[PDB]
Amino acid sequence: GQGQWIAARDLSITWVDNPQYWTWKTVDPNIEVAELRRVAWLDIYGKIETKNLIRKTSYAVYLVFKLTDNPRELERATASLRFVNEVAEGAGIEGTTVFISKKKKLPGELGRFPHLRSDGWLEIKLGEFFNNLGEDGEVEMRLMEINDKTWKSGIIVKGFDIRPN
Amino acid sequence: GQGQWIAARDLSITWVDNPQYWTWKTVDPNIEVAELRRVAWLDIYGKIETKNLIRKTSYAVYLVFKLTDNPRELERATASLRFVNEVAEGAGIEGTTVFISKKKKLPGELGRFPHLRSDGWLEIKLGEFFNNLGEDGEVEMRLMEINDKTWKSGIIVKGFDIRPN
Ligand SMILES: [Zn+2]
Ligand SMILES: [Zn+2]
Ligand SMILES: [Zn+2]
Ligand SMILES: [Zn+2]
Ligand SMILES: [Zn+2]
Repeated sequence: GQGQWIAARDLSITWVDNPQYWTWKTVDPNIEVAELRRVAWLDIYGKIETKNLIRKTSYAVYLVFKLTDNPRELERATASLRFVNEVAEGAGIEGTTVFISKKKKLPGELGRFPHLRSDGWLEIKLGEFFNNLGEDGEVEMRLMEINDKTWKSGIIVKGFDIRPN
Repeated sequence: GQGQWIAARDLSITWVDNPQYWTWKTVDPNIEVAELRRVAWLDIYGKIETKNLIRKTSYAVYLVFKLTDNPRELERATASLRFVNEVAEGAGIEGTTVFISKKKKLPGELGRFPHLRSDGWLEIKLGEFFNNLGEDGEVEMRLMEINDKTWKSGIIVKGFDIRPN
């Protein structure tokens, strides 16, 4: 209907079923979240059908998460959002740089930073799209940091929030 | 439902005022357009302020163009659209691959292709953005092909069309 919610268990998260790299946990009120213990290939992916959404509406897609006390190597990451059918053959993941663990210290600092939601969780905008009549297919999005030389740690993934602007 | 038009003369097109590379011509109905003869650094750039647009409205930006008989090195190109204030320090253009001169052969082919307008010109969608309160600053968009080893040729630029979705 008016947007969509993707629980963490319905996102495609690389290595998420390996307790060495991710730790599944339940937090109040009885919601399952995936905490990142340590991983070098970070990829959190989700996909929706636009046919389900209210038409003639602009939608924003946010990754809802929290940070532990000691996050690592998550100052920046790559956010991507694109219509599946609009991806040209051979093109890679063509995303944008966003900030995750870095704090916006200057009022004039440029970039997309996370926002503290009313419910105490953080959210980072992955992208934006207009749903015309729900006939343009699937929309996919992800946040990733795949630097093989760094160990990412300290992000608690709750899910993707697709909301009307 | 009121949009904005940026004629080619008002766009920032590198090398466009050197006759060796671009040719300005008047065409029916008495409009000025820029025809690319040859260039290795193709960049068609425009920028608008959201404070002048209608609030609470989603906008799409389209490059309106035509092709000569023999376009060269323009099968694919890079489209970009982003809020100026959301560019992380040190990040590149961070665009997406679109098709310009390659025609869609089979219906199952993925990617963003141009299509014909009522005025006989082609247009390719460069991106979308939501104007909330007109306080998020400017939005910049461009189509570029900056492979130094290839001469791009055969595109005729009319301008950027900014239309509410
Ligand atoms: Zn699907
Ligand atoms: Zn680092
Ligand atoms: Zn894809
Ligand atoms: Zn808020
Ligand atoms: Zn169109």
